[PDB]
Order: sequence, then C-alpha cells, then structure tokens
Amino acid sequence: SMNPPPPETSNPNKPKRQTNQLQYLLRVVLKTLWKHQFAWPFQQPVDAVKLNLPDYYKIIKTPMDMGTIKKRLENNYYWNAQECIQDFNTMFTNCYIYNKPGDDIVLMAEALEKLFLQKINELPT
Ligand SMILES: Cc1nnc2ccc(-c3cc(O[C@H](C)[C@H]4CNC(=O)C4)c4cccnc4c3)cn12
Repeated sequence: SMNPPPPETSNPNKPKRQTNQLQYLLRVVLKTLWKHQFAWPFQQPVDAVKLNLPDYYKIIKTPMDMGTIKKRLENNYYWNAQECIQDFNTMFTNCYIYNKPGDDIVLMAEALEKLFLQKINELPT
C-alpha cells in the first residue's frame, strides 16, 4: 500500500490561454497560500507512507495538492478558472475527510482555506 502517480500537470492535446482570472489564480491565490507558514504539508502530494496515514488512498480517490496546482498554473494546464478553484476545493475537502476536527493538519487547512476564500472573493470579473 504505497502512493499513486501524482496528478497530471501537462496535457499536450489541450490548447492554452492566458486570462485575467488565471493570472489572479497564480499571482495572488496560489502565491499567497504557497508562502503561508502552514503551506509545506500541502506543497506536494500526500505521501501516505512517509506520513503514516493508514488507508489514505482507500479513503481519498481524488488526491490534490498545491504543488500540482502550481505546476498546472505554470504549465498553462488550466483553460478555465473553475478547474483551478475545483482543485483547491478538492485539496481542502480531502484533508477534512481523512482527518478529524481539532487535528493539527485540519486547523492548518482551515486557516489556508479562510485565506483562499478571502482571495477568491476578489477574483476579477
Ligand atoms: C494534506 C494532508 N492531509 N492529511 C494529512 C496528514 C498529515 C499531513 C502532513 C503533516 C505534517 O506535519 C504535521 C502537521 C506535524 C507532524 N510532523 C511535523 O513536522 C508537524 C507534515 C510536515 C511536513 C511535510 N508534510 C507534512 C504533511 C498532511 N496531510
């Protein structure tokens, strides 16, 4: 029981575009969360073996992390801003599913999610 391959970060059959919303997602949303004191546990895929998380990939079938989101934004993988927002939502939700209220990682995820919500509220129209 080890880790799956990380999520894809490049799709060569998918066209690429730069938009004002995608710029905001990289330059404000991802950058702010990535640089936060609590970001390190979320900067790469969950390594259930190194972290001793039994049954992680029996419980979480749609893993996501900020390292994947950063690479997707840097590679212009996202065509729609909603794809990126959905990945951040999946990352936080998985943490809440696997862990318990009051756990250190959940309190860290909640602080990052509050900051995510504050920044996404100012996504340009
Ligand atoms: C995402 C996601 N979803 N569930 C989990 C469950 C655990 C983790 C996790 C926790 C970590 O540290 C703990 C908060 C303390 C124990 N050791 C310390 O140094 C502090 C990590 C420290 C360095 C790198 N990666 C970590 C990943 C992330 N998780």
